[PDB]
Amino acid sequence: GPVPSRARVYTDVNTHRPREYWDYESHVVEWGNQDDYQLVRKLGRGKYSEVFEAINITNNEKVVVKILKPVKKKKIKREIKILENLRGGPNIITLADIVKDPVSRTPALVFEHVNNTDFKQLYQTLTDYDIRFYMYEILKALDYCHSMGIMHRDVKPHNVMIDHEHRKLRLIDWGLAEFYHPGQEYNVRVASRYFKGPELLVDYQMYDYSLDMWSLGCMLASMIFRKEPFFHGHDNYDQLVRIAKVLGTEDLYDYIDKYNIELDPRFNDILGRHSRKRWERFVHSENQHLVSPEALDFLDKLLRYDHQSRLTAREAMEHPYFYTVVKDQ
Ligand SMILES: O=C(O)c1cc2cc3ccc4oc(C(=O)O)cc4c3cc2o1
Repeated sequence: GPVPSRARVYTDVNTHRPREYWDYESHVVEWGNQDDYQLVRKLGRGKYSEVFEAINITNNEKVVVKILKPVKKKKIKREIKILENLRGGPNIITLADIVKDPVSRTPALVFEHVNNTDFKQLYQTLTDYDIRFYMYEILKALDYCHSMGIMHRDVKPHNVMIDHEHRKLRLIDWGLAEFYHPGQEYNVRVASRYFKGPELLVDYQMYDYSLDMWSLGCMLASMIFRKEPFFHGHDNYDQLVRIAKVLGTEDLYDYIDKYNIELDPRFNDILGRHSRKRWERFVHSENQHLVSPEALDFLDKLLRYDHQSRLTAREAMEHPYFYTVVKDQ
């Protein structure tokens, strides 16, 4: 049996909320008017939805319509309930409406427009200052959702939408997000490969908000080092090997030993023996202007095998790395 684990913050947020807050299966969807929205341009198709630019004819404002289709039907009410719970929070995408699409016969979520950009397009060209600035903005979103008893579970550049002109950021795509209940076992098949925490990669199910902080660290490493992605696995197994080649195998074994986790024997022929590397290994003439002692220390404190040892969102906002960033107002 593995050793149990609990979040060290916001542990019992949901246990003290009304049933209707986290019992998303019981949620009753309020439907708006589908005729308010005219689709203009198809923007993307994910595994679980199609995304359209549209216009709201009631106000002639541009909007984004996400037509849900998921193979897991429960995710519908889960995403809706989460978005309604977090509506108005700092840097959280605002669900503006929910309509029944006439063609698909499924719910369509209507969001505020975030003109026009992630970020995976910009985040490799940002200045040092801008990296710090945007990291702090993402932290505001993550502390908010965590404090509300929700983990995002899919933090990656594509889910961070940035309007660089107004220096505005939104965390999007809450389709994988879940309510944190102490002791609950969760599905390890979440997040995108390069952003998956070691807990997912070693099949440890009792994870928490701290999963998002690993993903954030992967983002930070890619930005300051100009290496996209930072941990570049060819599959979920090689993903752990790539991590171990940086953080070392001794700390990995210490982590799995702490929680009495047994590695998939698949790793015996592939993991090898790796020392922990000093972060300076990844610094070179082309990224050095983005690296500082503060950045490296901050990164070191996010990219920890032990999910319990990582900085929380709040602690991360306290870090010296953010001292140079102008606080509003
Ligand atoms: O130009 C583009 O390709 C483009 C622009 C664009 C704007 C978006 C604004 C809000 C969103 O919320 C979600 C969500 O999944 O909640 C996805 C999106 C979303 C996806 C997008 O793709």
